[PDB]
Amino acid sequence: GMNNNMSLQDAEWYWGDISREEVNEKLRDTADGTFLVRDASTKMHGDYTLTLRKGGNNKSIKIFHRDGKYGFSDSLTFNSVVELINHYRNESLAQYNPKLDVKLLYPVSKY
Repeated sequence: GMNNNMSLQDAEWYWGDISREEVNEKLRDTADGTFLVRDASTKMHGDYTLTLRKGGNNKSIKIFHRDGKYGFSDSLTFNSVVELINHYRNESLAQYNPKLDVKLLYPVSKY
């Protein structure tokens, strides 16, 4: 069973550029529970940062562009453009808690 696993383009929204068309429009059309990494400009707000709605409000776990850095906003500087997008925590019930959880079921596929 020779299975050659090229493990990127895994996340459903993944252009490199999804802003307003999902951040504002799927906030209104699917309500709450929707994973989407948002391409804002550098002097504006979160420049390709992780955004989702989770029981009403916005649970944004990465902050700003900063290379693309996995874990939390402290002293690391850099990591990836797949660990930040979807790896155990960034597209799962395991984002907050896998047994308790809230709302996270509608990732916006190529939009």
